[PDB]
Amino acid sequence: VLQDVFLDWAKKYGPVVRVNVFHKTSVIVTSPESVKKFLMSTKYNKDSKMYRALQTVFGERLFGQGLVSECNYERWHKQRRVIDLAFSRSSLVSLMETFNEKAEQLVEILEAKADGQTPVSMQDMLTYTAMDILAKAAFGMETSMLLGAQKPLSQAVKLMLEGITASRNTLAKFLPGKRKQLREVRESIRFLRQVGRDWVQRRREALKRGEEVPADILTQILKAEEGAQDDEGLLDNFVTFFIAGHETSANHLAFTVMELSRQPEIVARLQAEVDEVIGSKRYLDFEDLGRLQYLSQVLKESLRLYPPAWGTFRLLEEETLIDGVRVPGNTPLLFSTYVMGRMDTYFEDPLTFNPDRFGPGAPKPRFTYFPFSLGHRSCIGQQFAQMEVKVVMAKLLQRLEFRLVPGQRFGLQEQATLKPLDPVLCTLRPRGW
Ligand code: HEM
Ligand SMILES: CC(C)CCC[C@@H](C)[C@H]1CC[C@H]2[C@@H]3CC=C4C[C@@H](OS(=O)(=O)O)CC[C@]4(C)[C@H]3CC[C@]12C
Repeated sequence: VLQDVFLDWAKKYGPVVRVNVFHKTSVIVTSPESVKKFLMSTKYNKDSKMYRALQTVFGERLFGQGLVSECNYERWHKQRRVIDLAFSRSSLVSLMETFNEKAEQLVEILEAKADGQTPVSMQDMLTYTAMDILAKAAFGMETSMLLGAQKPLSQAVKLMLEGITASRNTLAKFLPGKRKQLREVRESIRFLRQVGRDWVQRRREALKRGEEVPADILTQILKAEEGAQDDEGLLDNFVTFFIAGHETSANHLAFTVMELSRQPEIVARLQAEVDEVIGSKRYLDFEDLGRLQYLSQVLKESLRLYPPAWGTFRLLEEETLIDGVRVPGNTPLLFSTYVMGRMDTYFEDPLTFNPDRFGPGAPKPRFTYFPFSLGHRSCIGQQFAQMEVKVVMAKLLQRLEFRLVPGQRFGLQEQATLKPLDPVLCTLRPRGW
């Protein structure tokens, strides 16, 4: 686990460490003051030379110049301003029905298997859940993965994210069947962009027949592409949203369930809170979410130890002194919430999963914790995701208990994002016996 090697190095060699595992020499920077300086100013922008790995994968255009991978400030800001409209408080409030719907479908599907005996991959079920939410919420589409459909589509995502991590030259070293990987990954990326054309087409047709579709992310990514010569920019945003809008939430759900399977005390307390704030309501209202304070803590603590988005890069344009170390200009700086969250200098007993760290009255972590990143390039979807995941967790806590199958490991793996090494295979029982 490469991130653990970074952690080791940050601990042993200081807040600024030169690394060589990527195609360009980079430096990992782990003091909270440098985080503040570089992430909190629009003077510092993403390094396009690192972001090319998302832009294009094995030669095949993927994220392109969409909202995540465009690094130029002006070009980024023009699109960010348009797309922000799909994330207003009212927009998000109007997604509650979709969150509630898909979370309820997941729960019923799990309860149907809850005989303490049938193994279910919670990683897969949570990815199906997150994908059906995103497709419906952002694009008006029903993927129905919870109901067994669109398997090829989640496959294609897995292949291409594997591809991104595999592209690392120091890792993309010397094995034989790198040829098959290339074709499968290229083919997956083309598949996904074609899905995109189909879905955009659907929307365009609806509009031509005079339907009034409520404005969603799709509306705004179309709006951001008005004067375009072709649809490539549009499809870059489709891919951006499709992936960024479900993969990280699915990873974060899967980590949280995996970790809770060994935290019976925390679980009991989550269950009490659920019963208390939502009782036996079937659906959550938006006001309910704010009261799931303890669940909120658990989710936060889950992101400290297990941040799916584990790093971000900024271009250091000119030679500069950083925590005492001279860093050459034109150097990619890596900031890692994964690393900092596991340093005992920033967190006491860092490997202990302790939700009280985010308890009320506790001081907020100060530039040592950023699972949605910070500053102008922080996650546009943070509130959407925090809503989404509390809805899913609250529903599960209300109705089900999980036992991890013996032999399942607690480890992580990097496939672009971090996610559980194992599929979080569980057996399930209805809550209470
Ligand atoms: C728990 C889930 C999520 C986590 C941990 C997460 C994390 C973050 C982080 C750390 C970045 C990267 C910034 C970089 O390259 O350094 C990112 C940006 C972004 N995320 Fe999220 N994200 C999540 C959910 C979502 C959701 C639900 C959506 C969309 C509905 C979304 C959309 C995006 C987009 C479009 C960007 C690029 C924003 C910009 O640069 O203006 N994310 N996110
Ligand atoms: C887009 C959404 C899902 C958020 C993604 C957030 C993380 C997971 C992204 C942001 C920055 C991304 C990388 C950029 C650049 C690289 C270099 C590349 O190796 S290299 O040989 O091409 O230098 C390996 C993948 C890696 C580390 C990335 C993994 C994935 C990465 C950390």
